[PDB]
Amino acid sequence: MRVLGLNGWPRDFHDASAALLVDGRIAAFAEEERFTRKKHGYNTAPVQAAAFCLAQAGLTVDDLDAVAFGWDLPAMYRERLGGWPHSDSEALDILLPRDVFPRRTDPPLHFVQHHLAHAASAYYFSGEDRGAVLIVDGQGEEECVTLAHAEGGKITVLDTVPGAWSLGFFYEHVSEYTGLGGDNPGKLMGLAAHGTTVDETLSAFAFDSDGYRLNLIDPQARDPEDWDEYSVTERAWFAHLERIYRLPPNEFVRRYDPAKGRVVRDTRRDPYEYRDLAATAQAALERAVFGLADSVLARTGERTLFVAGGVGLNATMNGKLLTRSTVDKMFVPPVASDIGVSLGAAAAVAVELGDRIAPMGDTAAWGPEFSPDQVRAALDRTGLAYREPANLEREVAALIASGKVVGWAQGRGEVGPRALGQRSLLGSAHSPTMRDHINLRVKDREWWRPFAPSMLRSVSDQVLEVDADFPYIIMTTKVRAAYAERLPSVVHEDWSTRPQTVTEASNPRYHRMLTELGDLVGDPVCLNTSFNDRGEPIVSSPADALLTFSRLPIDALAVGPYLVTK
Ligand SMILES: Nc1ncnc2c1ncn2[C@@H]1O[C@H](COP(=O)(O)OP(=O)(O)O)[C@@H](O)[C@H]1O
Ligand SMILES: [Fe+2]
Ligand SMILES: [K+]
Repeated sequence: MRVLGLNGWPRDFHDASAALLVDGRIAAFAEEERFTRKKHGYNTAPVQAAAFCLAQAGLTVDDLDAVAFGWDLPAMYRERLGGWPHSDSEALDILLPRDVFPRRTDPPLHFVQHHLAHAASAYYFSGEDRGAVLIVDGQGEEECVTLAHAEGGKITVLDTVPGAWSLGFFYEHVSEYTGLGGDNPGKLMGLAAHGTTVDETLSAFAFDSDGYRLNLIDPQARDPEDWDEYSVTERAWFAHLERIYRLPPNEFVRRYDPAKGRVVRDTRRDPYEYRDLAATAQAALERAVFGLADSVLARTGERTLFVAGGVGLNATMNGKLLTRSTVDKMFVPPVASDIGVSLGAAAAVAVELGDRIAPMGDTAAWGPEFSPDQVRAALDRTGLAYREPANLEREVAALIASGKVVGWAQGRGEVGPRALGQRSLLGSAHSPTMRDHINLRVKDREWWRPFAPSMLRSVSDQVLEVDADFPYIIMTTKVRAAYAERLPSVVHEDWSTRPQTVTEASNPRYHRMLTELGDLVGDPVCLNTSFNDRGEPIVSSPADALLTFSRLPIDALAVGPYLVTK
């Protein structure tokens, strides 16, 4: 079967994406924001992402066996907005506008339950027969947590928790409160490391062996003027935090900066001041999730754990789950946030149709790639001089080894929040100054933010103390003694890191580059941070990369077979 999964709706949505499964395999997969250049893919069908998928696969909607959506959208409309007004054709006309997607007839349209869709994106691509499923996000249609069982093709829901007790929402509001912003929980995760946990209950959570209990909010509490309990949980949390925490909300500040020539946003306080509140929001989250994980594992008698939902992006929480006593094996897909429920809905549908879903295979390079001719066009358009180095990987490794920062734009763009060697900014893992250089001089961002290393899987074994695939930078782990002090820019004081392991299969060109680096600095390890400027998505097109390369003091840009310097 050919199944096009979708996420993103014009009204009140985020992280639109489109994913194409063809006979179990991922033909194409991309996030709308990469094409629009507007962060987060807000309020829209994944028009361009879907456009790209069909084009990649060489298909029209008429070649499609099914279009799947990653929410029970008609059900949300019935429940929260009093009426699902559309016909499956009027639905498809909004999701796949007729002027971009011409069709002889509507394909079958499936709505897949939101958490099932998350669960699908973890299970069917993990490469494991069975396990415990733990879905933890902001909020699907009603629930905010799902504990389910994955066995022989089937996912079976055991229990759920209602939206008012969301831990995604909880985390977000703390994120907002700190001045970090609700749309930057990752930054909060990052800040935590610098904090000191005081009272992990925050005077709200009561923890137990199965999870948590939230006496601050009525669990059946619900918003009349909406279709999720965000605004509800917001008032409750914000009111609570100001009672118990020594600082009031950080407020955002809108002023005209005569140096920028714009009205820019800023925060009244330095968000670093809330590091204690951050350290504590993190600890609360870990403690709640440790309980849920334990619960769903013991009920399924499983020992492989599947995690998905926005909270599954907490690489710090993931790492601690991993080392947990109750966990032997664990899979969290790179697309654990909503961007994944396209892929998830498609999989759930493909499986119903008798398809067999193939494992991701330690890669997420499912977006757009570009011909050397196409790249050449983008360069020739700019009039910059460039080279076609005989051995791009060797020269690229030499630049990195010497402490220069290199823009790396190669192959199919990677899907998800984290760059994985398709669209990366690369630098020395070995440099004691690289971190402050990239954070402060290169990206103009907070000094306290961390960086993640890319290493050959073939030496993962000796660098990290867990001989396991870490393909997505979505799980923290500890480096071994021998490497703790060698990799100053990618290993915390803690000795923890968020690694990407690389295989020759997943990325021949990059694997080849790290290898060359090895011969230069001894370890085939490097710094690997997202390729973009403060307020943009990771770059997608060669034009996208030139543009960004233009306003960053990077040293060189390896885009396609071409090297460009400064
Ligand atoms: N690093 C992180 N740590 C903890 N929570 C996170 C992190 N990244 C994202 N989240 C949570 O993901 C939630 C949203 O999950 P997602 O499934 O993408 O959307 P929705 O809940 O709308 O379906 C947010 O409320 C946010 O708190
Ligand atoms: Fe979700
Ligand atoms: K273990």
